[PDB]
Amino acid sequence: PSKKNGRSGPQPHKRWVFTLNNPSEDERKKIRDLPISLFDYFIVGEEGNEEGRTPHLQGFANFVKKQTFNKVKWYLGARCHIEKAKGTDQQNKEYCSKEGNLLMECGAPRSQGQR
Repeated sequence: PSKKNGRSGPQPHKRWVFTLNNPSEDERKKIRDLPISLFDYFIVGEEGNEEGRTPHLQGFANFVKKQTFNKVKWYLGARCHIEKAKGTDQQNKEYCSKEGNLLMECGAPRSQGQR
């Protein structure tokens, strides 16, 4: 299996989020047991405040380096849906905490800069 990568259309970034429905103890443990040094910022939150329904995983991780969607799947796995994050450090940190339940708290408050 050979694949070609470059800078066409979508490009790699230092910010990627992950979301999976009805997360298992194994999957949640894997991501929660991930290398903190690998991501300057790591924030995971659990969302499950509805009886009769299963829990859901929702968190954000800032890649210390530049990685692509397909590549990032090497850690976040294909099982869990990943997407590009947007906003400031508080926007991402608060967004994950919006669930009211924290699954993992590590890394530093990575914010954007441009002005």
